[PDB]
Amino acid sequence: SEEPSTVIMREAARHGLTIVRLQPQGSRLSLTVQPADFQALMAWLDALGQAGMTTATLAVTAVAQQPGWVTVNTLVLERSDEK
Amino acid sequence: SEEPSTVIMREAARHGLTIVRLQPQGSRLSLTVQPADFQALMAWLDALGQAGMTTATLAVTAVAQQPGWVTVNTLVLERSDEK
Repeated sequence: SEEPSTVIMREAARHGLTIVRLQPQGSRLSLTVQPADFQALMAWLDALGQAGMTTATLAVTAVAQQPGWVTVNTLVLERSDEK
Repeated sequence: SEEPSTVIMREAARHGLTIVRLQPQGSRLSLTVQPADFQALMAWLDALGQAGMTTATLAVTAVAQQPGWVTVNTLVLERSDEK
C-alpha cells in the first residue's frame, strides 16, 4: 500500500462509509466519517487493520433515529513503520 | 435480561475485557474498560448489541506498546425501551 489514504476510502466505500476528511500525518490519520453501521465502520477498520493500521482514536455516539447505527465524533488512525 | 449490567460484565469477561465501572443510568450506561483487543471490545459490544444495547459512546486510542490493541477513553452504552 503505497498510498495509505486509499485503503481507508477504498475500504470505506465498500462498507458504505463516508470518509469526508483524511490526513496522512505520518502514522496517525485524521478521518471524518458520517453516521455508520457499527458493523461497517468496524469491518472497515478491520480492513485497515490488514493495512497495518490501528485505531488511534475512535470516538463515537449512538444515533437516536435508527439505533444500532453510530455517529463518529472523531476518528484517528495509526499506522505502522512498515510504510 | 433483567439485569442489563450483567450482559456487559458477562460478555466482557468472556472476551477478556475489564469493565471497572458500570452505571445503569436507564438507557445509557457508563462503562470503564481497560486496554483491549479491538476484536474483543467490538465482539463484546456486538454481544451487548444482542441485548438491545447500542454503543452510545465509544472513545478509544491505539496503544503504543502493543499495536492492534486499544485504549478505551470513555465508553457509554445505550439501551432499548424493551427493558
